[PDB]
Amino acid sequence: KKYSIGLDIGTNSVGWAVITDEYKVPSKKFKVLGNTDRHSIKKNLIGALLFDSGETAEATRLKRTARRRYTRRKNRICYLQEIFSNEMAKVDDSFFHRLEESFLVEEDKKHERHPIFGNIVDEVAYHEKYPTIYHLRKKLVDSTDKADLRLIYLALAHMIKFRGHFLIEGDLNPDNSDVDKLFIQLVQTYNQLFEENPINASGVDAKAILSARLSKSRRLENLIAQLPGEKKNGLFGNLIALSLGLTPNFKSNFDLAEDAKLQLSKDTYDDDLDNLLAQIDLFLAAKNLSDAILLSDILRVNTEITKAPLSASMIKRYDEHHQDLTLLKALVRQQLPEKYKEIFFDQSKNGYAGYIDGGASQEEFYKFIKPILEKMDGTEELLVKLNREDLLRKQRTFDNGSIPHQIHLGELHAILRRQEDFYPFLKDNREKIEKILTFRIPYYVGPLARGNSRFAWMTRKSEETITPWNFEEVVDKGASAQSFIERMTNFDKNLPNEKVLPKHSLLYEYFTVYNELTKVKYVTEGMRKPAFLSGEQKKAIVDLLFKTNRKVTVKQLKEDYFKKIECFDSVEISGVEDRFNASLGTYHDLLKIIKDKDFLDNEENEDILEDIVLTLTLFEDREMIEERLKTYAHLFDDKVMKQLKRRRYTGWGRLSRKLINGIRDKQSGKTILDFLKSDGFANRNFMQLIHDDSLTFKEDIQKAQDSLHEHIANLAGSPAIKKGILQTVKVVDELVKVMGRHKPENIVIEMARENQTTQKGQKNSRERMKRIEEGIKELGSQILKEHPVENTQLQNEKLYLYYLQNGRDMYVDQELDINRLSDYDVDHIVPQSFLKDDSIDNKVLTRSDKNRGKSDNVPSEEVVKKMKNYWRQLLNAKLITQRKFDNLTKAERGGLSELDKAGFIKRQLVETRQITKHVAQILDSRMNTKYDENDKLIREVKVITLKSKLVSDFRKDFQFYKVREINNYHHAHDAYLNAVVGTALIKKYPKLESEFVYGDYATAKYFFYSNIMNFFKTEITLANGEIRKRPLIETNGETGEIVWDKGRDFATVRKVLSMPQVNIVKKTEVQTGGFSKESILPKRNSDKLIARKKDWDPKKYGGFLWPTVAYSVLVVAKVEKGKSKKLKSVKELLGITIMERSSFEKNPIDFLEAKGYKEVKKDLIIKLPKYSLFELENGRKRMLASAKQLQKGNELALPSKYVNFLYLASHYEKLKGSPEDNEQKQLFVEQHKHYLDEIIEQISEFSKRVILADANLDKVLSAYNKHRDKPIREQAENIIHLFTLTNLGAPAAFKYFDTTIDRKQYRSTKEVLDATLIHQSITGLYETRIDLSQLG
RNA sequence: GACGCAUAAAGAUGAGACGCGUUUUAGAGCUAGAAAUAGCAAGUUAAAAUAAGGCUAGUCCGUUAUCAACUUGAAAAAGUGGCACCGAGUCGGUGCUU
DNA sequence: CGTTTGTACTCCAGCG
DNA sequence: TCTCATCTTTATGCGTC
DNA sequence: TGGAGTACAAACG
Ligand SMILES: [Mg+2]
Ligand SMILES: [Mg+2]
Ligand SMILES: [Mg+2]
Ligand SMILES: [Mg+2]
Ligand SMILES: [Mg+2]
Repeated sequence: KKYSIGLDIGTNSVGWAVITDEYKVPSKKFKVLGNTDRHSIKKNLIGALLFDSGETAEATRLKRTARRRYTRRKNRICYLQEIFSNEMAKVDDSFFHRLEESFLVEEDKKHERHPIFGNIVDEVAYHEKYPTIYHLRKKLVDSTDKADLRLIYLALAHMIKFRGHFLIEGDLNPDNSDVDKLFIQLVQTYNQLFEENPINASGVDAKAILSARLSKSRRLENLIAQLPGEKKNGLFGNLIALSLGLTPNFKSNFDLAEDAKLQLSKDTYDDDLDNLLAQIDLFLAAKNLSDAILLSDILRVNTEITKAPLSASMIKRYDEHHQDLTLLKALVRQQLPEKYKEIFFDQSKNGYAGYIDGGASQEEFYKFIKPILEKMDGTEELLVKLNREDLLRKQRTFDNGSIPHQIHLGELHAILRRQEDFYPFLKDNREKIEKILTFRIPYYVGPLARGNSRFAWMTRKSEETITPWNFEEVVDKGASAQSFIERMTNFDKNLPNEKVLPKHSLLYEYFTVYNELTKVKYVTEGMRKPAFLSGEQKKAIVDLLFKTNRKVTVKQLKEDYFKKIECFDSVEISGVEDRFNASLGTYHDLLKIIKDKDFLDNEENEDILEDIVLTLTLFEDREMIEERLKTYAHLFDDKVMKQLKRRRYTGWGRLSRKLINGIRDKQSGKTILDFLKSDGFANRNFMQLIHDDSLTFKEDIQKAQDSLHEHIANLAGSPAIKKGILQTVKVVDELVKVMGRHKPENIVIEMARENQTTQKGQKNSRERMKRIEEGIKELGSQILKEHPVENTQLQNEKLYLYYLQNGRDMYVDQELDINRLSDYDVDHIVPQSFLKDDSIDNKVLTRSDKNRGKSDNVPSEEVVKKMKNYWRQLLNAKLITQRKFDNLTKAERGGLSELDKAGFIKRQLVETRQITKHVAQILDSRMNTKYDENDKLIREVKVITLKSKLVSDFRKDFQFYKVREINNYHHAHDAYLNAVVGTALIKKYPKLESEFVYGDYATAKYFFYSNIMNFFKTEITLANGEIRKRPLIETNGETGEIVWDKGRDFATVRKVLSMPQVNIVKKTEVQTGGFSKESILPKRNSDKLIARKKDWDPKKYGGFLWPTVAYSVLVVAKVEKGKSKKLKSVKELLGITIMERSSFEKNPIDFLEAKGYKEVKKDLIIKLPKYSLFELENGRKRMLASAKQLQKGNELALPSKYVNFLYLASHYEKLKGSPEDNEQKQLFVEQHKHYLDEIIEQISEFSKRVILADANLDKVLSAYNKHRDKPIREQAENIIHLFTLTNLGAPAAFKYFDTTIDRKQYRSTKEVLDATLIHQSITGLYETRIDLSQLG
C-alpha cells in the first residue's frame, strides 16, 4: 500500500513517478469528464510536466528605466519651453506648436508645414546657412550680434536634449583650458616658485605626446628629450602631476614643499594640496593642462581659437565629409563608371547610398568600400583616413558617448553669455537653464513618486512638486539615501526584526576573530592532551598580534606569542592551518587614521565607533558623510575628520548587534561576545552557544521568531524560480490526492549538488591574485611591479580584467589606464542579444568606441587577424582560457551560428539549484507537519536529496542509457530512477539515512559516495582484477529485510523504462509581455500594421507588425460575405492580442461585433491559451501555438533497445569503461547494424501516422538511402537528428549529413475546430474531453 | 541536512544616466522632355514618438510572478474523479464494487 | 468563370 | 555600454549544531 | 519560432 514519489526538477520541466514498495509503477483507471462518450482511461502513474521558463525581471527593468528616462527628457524640454514661452510669444507664437506637430503629414498639420520659420524661403535660407545644428551652435557661441530667439532656443534645446554623460566628476572647464600652449605658463610659474634657476628655454610642447596615444613612456621620453630640467620633479615629477597620476604607495620624490604622496587630479587632490597650500600657484596650472590634454584627446580640435570645440570638431567632420565625397565621386566616375550606381544610388547594398539613406553602418560601409578604394588609383589619403576610421563620418555617430556633459555645458554657457545682453530674460534665468541641463536625480533618491510606486523609497519634506530648482529643498536626501540601503539589506535570521551589522563593524570583526580563536587547540611536549586557549590567553593573543598585524599566520602565532610570552619551546596548533580567516582590518584602518590607540581600545566609546562605521557604510556621498560625522568632530582633530570622510566601506554581515552583544543569559549575564571572549573551560563558539540548552540564548532566539502562492511571494530572489517551485509543489499535491490523499513514504529529490576531491576544490577556488601572478610571471611583464595591487581590490571587474590583459586593450594594440577605467567598457565577446553568458570567458575590457563599433557581433576578421598573436600570448600565459580564445576568434569559424546557439546556458544550473533547494524545504514543511513536544518534529515523510552523480552512475553502469533527443520521456524516467535509487539506498543502509534525508545529520567524503553504490552490482571491480562476488539478494543486514534482488528488480526497472504510455503534459500559458515586436515599419497600404499612437494612421505613418496573441477564442457566429453581401454562419478561432486583451475581457460581445462577427453565441466562447491540446483521428495530437499555427503534440515511444543502441553507436569513443567492456560494446554495435533500418521504419511509421510531413519524410528516406554506406558512428549521430521531425513541440529544422530538411509550419488551425479538446490537470491524469464537433 | 568565517565561480534584484537605431515631416532636386524614362546633381542635420495608454495626476504607472476543466465563492482559495489482477504501441482486457 | 482559401518557399526579429 | 547598491546558489578549507 | 508576404493553383459562387 505504501508508496514513494520521485522528482526530477529542471528549469523548464518537472518529471514525476510513483513507485510502490516493489519498484513497480502503479496504473489506474481515471474518470474522464466532458460530453464525449469515453468514460475512463487507464494511465500509468509516471510522466513529466513541461512549461516555458520563467523570465527574469531584467528585461522589464531595462524597459522601465528607459521609460523613466524618456519621461524625464520630455520634461527637460518642457522646462526650457516654459522658460521661453513669454518671449517667444513676441516673435512667433505658434513656434512650439509647429515643433510639437512636426511629425504629422501636411494635411494633419494645423500650422504651416515648415517648423522653424514658417515659410519656404526662410526655411531654405536657414538650412543653407547652417547645414547642421553644430554650425548654428558654433555660430551662436562665437558671434556677438543679436541672434534670433528661435535659433537660440534650437541650440539650447539640442544641448538640453542630448546632454552627454556624467562620468567625469568635477567641473571640467573648457573655457579655462583646451589651450595646450599653457605649457608656457607652466614653465614660467615653475621658474617663479622654484628658485634654483630652473630650466625655462622649453622646446616642443606636449603636442608631440598628444599626436600619439598618451602614455608614461611617450611623456617621459619627450620631456627628457626636450626639457632636461634641474630636478626630476621639475622636468617629470611636476608635469606628470599635470597629466599623469602616481601608482606607488611610498612618498613622493624629494620634497619641494612637502614630501607627501601625489596623484592625478582626483576628487581628493584639492585636499591633497595640503602639501603646498600650508607650505607655500604652481599647481594651479595643473588643472588647466590636465583638462587641456583630456579635452584634446576627446576632441581633435587644437589649432582653432574657437570657444566651441565640440561644435568645431563636428563642423570639421562635415567639411571633410563634403570634400572626400566630392573626391570619391570624381574618382569613381573617371575610373569605375559601371560601379557608380551601385555605390551612390543602390541603397540595398553597403555603398554610400546604403550608408546614408539605407541601413548600413559605418563599419559595413568601410568594409564594402575598401576593396574599391584599394583597386582604384589616387585614393591614398582615402585609404589612410579609412584605416584611421575617419572617412565620411556622420556628425552623430555611435561613439559620441564619450562627450562629457561639461562640454555641452561650456557651449551653452557661452551662448547665454553672448545673447544675455539682447534678451534680458536669458540673463535672469541663466542659472535655471544651466540647472535644467545639468540636473540629475541621485541614484539613491529613486523615482520621485508620491506613494503610488512599488519601486520608490524617496521621502519628501513637503508636497510641493519637484523641479530641478527646488529638488534640494523638497527631497529629504539624507533619509532617502539611508532608505536606499535599508530597503535592500537582509534582516538577522535568528532575530527577524533586527537589521544586520555592517560587515566592517568593530563588533562584527571582534565576533569573527574571537569565534575563530576560541576553538583553536595547542599542544606541546609537556602537555598530555591539547587544550583550548584560556580567556587570558585569548586576550593576550588579540592585544599582541591581532591588533598589530592585519593578518595572523600560524607561524606568527607560534613564534611571537608561544615562544616569547609564556615561553613554550615548540608547539602544535590545531584549528587553523596556515592563516587565520579572521582579521581586525577595520581596527587597523581606524588606527591608521585615529592615531589614538587608546580611543579604539576604550570600551565606553564603542557605540561612537560603531556609529562611525555604520555611517561610512550607509552613505557614500562626501557631503552626506560630513553632515553625519559633524557631531563627532569634538572627539577628533580636523585632519582626522578630513581623513575619516575618505573611509569608504561596503557590505553587510549576517548577524545583528542585538544577537551578538545585546541579549544576555539570565543566569550569567554574559552576552554571546562575552562567552566567546572568555567561557572558562568549555570555550563554546557561536553555533554551540545559540544551541546550548542550559543557556537562555536558545529560547530567546526561539521565541523571537496564507496560501503557498503568498509564501512564494514572500521569499526573495529572482521571479524565475517561483514558477518551477510552484509547479512542482502542485504536482506533488496532485499525486498525493490521486493516491487516496495518503502521504507518500519517501519523496526523492534529485539535487544538483556535487562532491569534489579536496585537491580539485582547492584548485578551482584559488585566489584571483594568484591567477594573475602566475600568468604575469609566465609572460614576463612588469605590470605588478609598476602597479602594486591586493586581492581585495581585484573584486572590481574592470580592474581584474585590466590585470588579466597585462594592461592592454584586447581589440587594439594600445595601453589601458588604471586611473581612467570608467572610460572603458566591459565588452561581451559573444553579444548579449545572442547568448546569455556573463562569465569571464565572455567579458573583455576595451575602449568604448571599439566596443560600440563592434555592435552585437563577435570581433571582426580584421580585428582577429591583428590581435590573434596577442591573444595566443595571453592563452600561453593562461590568463585567458581556451573558451575565451574560442569566443574571441569565432569569426574565423563562421561567426555566429545556430549550432553555437544550441546549448544549456550557465544560468539554468543556478536556477535549478535554487528551485530544488526551496522545493525540498517547502515539501518537508508541508508533509512533515505533525509536531511533538518530546521530539520537535515527527518525520512522517522522508524527503531524500540524492545527488545527480548517483543516478548518472546507475544509468551508466546498468546500461539504462539516456538520450535526450528522442522524446521527453527521459524526465519521467529520471524521476523513476531517482525514486528507485533513493528508496533502495534508504532501505539498504538505514544508519546512513541521516545523510540523505533532509534535516538529519572532502576526498574521504567523495570516496564514500562512490563506494556506497556498490551493492547494486553483482561483481565489484578492483584495479588488480580482484572481484567481490556480491550475492544476488541484498538484505538490510541488522533486520534481514530484503531490499534489492538483482534477479528481478533490474527486470522491473527495464520493463518500466519501456512503458509506452507516459503522461507528458505541456502547461497551457496565456501569453503576457510586449504588445508586439519593437521594429517600427514604414507606411504601407496594409491593415496588418498597428498604429503606434492613437492619432497616427499606420497607412500614413507606419507602425508595428508582429502582434503577440494572448489567447485564442472559439467563436461560433455569422459573418457577412459573398459577391452580394450575406451573413453566413461560421466557426473559427480569433486571436485576442495583448493590446486588446483588456478590451475583449471588458465586453466580449461588443468586441466581437466590432470585429464583424454577428450573433455570437456568448455561451460558446472558449478561452484557448497557448498549447491547448486537441486530439484528431489516429491519435494525432496538435497543440495550439496561436490562432493560425498548430504545434505537433505526439510523442514517439522508441524501444529501449534502440535507445541504448543509439547511445552506444554514438559516443563511440567516449564510453569511459574498461577496455574489454568498450571492445565488447563495439562488437555489439557491429552485430546490430539492422537497428538502423528498424529505427527508420519506426520513425517513418510515426511520421505517416501523426506528423504528416510527407515531403520531409521523403527527403529523409532518400538521404538515409543515399548515405547508408557511411560509417555506423556517423549514421547514428545523424539519425539522432531525425528525431527533430518527431519531437513534441514546434515544427523545426534539422540535417542529415548534408541534406538540410526545412520546417513545415502547420499554418492551418481549422482541422482542430472539429476535434476533441483535452483539459489536462497538472499531472495529466485528470482529463476533460470536449468534442468540438458537437458545438453548433 | 543546516550555520559563521575565508577563498572562488556562476547568477540575481532595484536605482540613476549616456550613445545610437527606427518611423513621419522639414531641408524647393535640375534638364531635355508628350514622356513612359534617362541623364546630371544632391546626401552628413533637425523636430516629434519610442510599448497603444492609464488615474490616485506623480518629473508616477504600463513587457517579471500569478492561470487545466467543472461545482462553489464579490474574490483569494477550497472542494469533486471506485479496486485488484492479467497484460501492453501512447494504454487494453477481465473480475470486483456504488 | 472569379476568387480564396489553401500549400511552398523565404524571410522577418532594436542595440551598445 | 557607464555609475551605485544589496542579495542568492554551489565548490573547497577552518569551527560547530 | 510565430508572423508576413509573394506566388501559385486547386476549389467553390
Ligand atoms: Mg535531473
Ligand atoms: Mg559589445
Ligand atoms: Mg530533466
Ligand atoms: Mg508571464
Ligand atoms: Mg551547501
